[PDB]
Amino acid sequence: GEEQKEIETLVELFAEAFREAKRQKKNGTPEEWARDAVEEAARQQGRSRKDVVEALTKYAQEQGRDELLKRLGITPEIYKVIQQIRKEEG
Amino acid sequence: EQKEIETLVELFAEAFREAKRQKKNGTPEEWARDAVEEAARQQGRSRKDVVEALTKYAQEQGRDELLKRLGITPEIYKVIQQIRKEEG
Repeated sequence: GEEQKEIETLVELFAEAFREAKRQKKNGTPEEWARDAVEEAARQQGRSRKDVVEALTKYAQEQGRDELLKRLGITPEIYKVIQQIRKEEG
Repeated sequence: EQKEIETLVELFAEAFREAKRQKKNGTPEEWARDAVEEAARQQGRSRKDVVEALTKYAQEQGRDELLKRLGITPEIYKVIQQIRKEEG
């Protein structure tokens, strides 16, 4: 519905800004990038920062946590270690 | 095939929780490596079979399902929820 569309737009703007913040500030932290991205997506759509994390939370619950993570380009550390062991063994 | 992978994931998951209890100040990498060797020892199998079964389970069932069993929340989602707490 229209609510799904509003969520998708905020999620996409946040994921675009997060990937861009990671690119521009490579030595930053995931928290730094997420905070920049929330600020950025909020000013684009003309929404609050609360509205941004609201949508990200709704997206995670309705689509899955891994779905949001795929759009951010994030592999959880535990899988990074599983792939490293996989490479070590193989 | 399905039963073989779900049982390996079970062993790895409880070995991970166990390692996290025995090494509470350890890192996630130390726990995962302990659990891979643990599950391999329990079933008399190789380390490569364990992480392959993990990767296959994660691909068919999703990434966050294995993490739910580990009791691990990705760092980025702890960040999001921290911001949501602040905006509240």
